[PDB]
Amino acid sequence: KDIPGGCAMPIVANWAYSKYYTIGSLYVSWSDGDGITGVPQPVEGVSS
Amino acid sequence: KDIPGGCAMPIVANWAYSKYYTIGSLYVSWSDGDGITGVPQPVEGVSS
Repeated sequence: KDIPGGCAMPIVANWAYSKYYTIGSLYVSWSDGDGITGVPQPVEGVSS
Repeated sequence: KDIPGGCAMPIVANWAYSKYYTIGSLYVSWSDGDGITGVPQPVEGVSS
């Protein structure tokens, strides 16, 4: 749902790249920090 | 409640500075002007 003072993103659909219809999607707000970090590799565990 | 084209502020709660949970609060929008002015002193009246 909506988050106060936060960015949002839209998902849209195309019919042969001729119709564009958006949908309210992904309200996201964020604080900056060094603790959280996105990792591309899906596997995460006790490994070397 | 929300005000169109206006800033908003969040109130949050902390459990021993370990959990942060915000609440949609104080939608405020404003025009600039010289009439209204915030005064720190609570007492306001006919005084010198």
